[PDB]
Amino acid sequence: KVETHEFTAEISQLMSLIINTVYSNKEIFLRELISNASDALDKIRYQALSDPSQLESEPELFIRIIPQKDQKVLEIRDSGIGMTKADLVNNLGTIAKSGTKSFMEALSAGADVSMIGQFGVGFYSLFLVADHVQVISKHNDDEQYVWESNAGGKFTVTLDETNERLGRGTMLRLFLKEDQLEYLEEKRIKEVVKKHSEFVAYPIQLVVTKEVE
Ligand SMILES: Oc1ccc(Sc2ccc(O)cc2)cc1
Repeated sequence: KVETHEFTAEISQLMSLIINTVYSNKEIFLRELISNASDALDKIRYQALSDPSQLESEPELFIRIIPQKDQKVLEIRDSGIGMTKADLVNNLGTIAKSGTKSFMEALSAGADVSMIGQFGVGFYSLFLVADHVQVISKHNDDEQYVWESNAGGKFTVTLDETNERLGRGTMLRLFLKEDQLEYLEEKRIKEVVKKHSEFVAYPIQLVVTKEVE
């Protein structure tokens, strides 16, 4: 059951700008998504300080990076607070109208794209390396949903009947551009994490698939 929605115009504008930019330091996308994951984990930790049972849906707090070489997909999963269906529509398709406009104005003045996080819209940096994204999310007391975008003007939200259960949290599935496949490689991912994400309160786990010989 696929619900189609339209992006706020200025979010559409910024996705188009990012997906087309030729910026040469695209690895900063991973810092931004890890920072979003850490923020989500902060929120469930805050709730769990009052009510520890909120952790029981997924007791381990983590950020996990899962390259899917066969699919040309990079997944970034967290066990943070997650997003409801209404959140997905609101958080990703509408709110952040302010940050997107201020950031585009800053770009026109000469700002570096790596400053995107300071306007609160670092999520959209994923379009530096991906042309399509699914956001799978599960909030306590709500169902698991999938939000899907191709940087155009429409997104969809669907009850998730096809992905692994998250327990609680969010998984971004980045469909990488054909010239950005370096970010499926263990060595490259490690380099970028160590360079830009040294001060993160949660374990950053990398899933590596190796042949037994
Ligand atoms: O204040 C909040 C509330 C929910 C989240 S969920 C999430 C969203 C995007 C993302 O790239 C990773 C996780 C994050 C911060």
